[PDB]
Amino acid sequence: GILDSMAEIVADKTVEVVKNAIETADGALDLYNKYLDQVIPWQTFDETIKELSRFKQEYSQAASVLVGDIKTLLMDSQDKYFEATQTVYEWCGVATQLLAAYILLFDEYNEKKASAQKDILIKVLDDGITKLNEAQKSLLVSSQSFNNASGKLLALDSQLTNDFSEKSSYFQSQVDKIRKEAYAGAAAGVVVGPFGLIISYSIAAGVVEGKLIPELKNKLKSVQNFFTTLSNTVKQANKDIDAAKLKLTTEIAAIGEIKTETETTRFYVDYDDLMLSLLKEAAKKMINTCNEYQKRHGKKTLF
Repeated sequence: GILDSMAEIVADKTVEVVKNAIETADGALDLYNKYLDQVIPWQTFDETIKELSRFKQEYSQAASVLVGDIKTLLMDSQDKYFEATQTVYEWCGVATQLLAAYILLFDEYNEKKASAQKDILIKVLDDGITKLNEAQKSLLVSSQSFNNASGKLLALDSQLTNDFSEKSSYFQSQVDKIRKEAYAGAAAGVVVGPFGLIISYSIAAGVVEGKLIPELKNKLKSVQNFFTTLSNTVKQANKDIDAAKLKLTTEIAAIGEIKTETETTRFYVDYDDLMLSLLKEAAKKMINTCNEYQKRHGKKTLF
């Protein structure tokens, strides 16, 4: 009959809205779970931060100051990324229990359980909008610190090019120290130079002319290359975090729009077996995303 046809269309509309609600929320979480946690090499930044003090006493005073400023700024970018992560973690801890209640409310269904499901899903979306907008502020400061680190790294590149050029007083003082050390290392046959360099007594003492400078230049180039590598990594990371932040603004707005349509949706509809599977499966998929995310970020128990 006519009434039945209308009921079926309303029920399919409800399934569509709900499935969209959940997938939209899950899609925003994946900008953290998949994009931000896996695309940017946070562990590489951590290992880098831990090693920036190596050979610190060997740099010129001016390069040393920039190295210290760069370390401090990368530490802040990491810090603010982990602050965004905790806020998202808080949303996940709540979303998982509410999505599990949602799935369970389908059992021995009735109008009260449908009304419970509707407000429970709306809370997941509302909490998501609130937490994701707070985390957006953290991502912006993470981004600003990567951008500031890029300016400092450009200034260090210019500083190191000066210091490491053959005519500078810094470079000349490095050679003079190796010459002095060559006499003390003659019996050993070995001379320990700058930035971990180890060279033979013959090279350090100039036994064959024109051979010490190139060896020293080679080692300094390796130091300069470490910072060019880091510079490339910071620039890419700044663009990727900005791209994630922009997609998050779009998805947070998409959560708000689907939340409004969910608010005017009847949940107490006749869900056939295929409709129940579609909704239950959507909710379970987001629960698995929340569990994978909280586990990566240290949660010890598994929901």
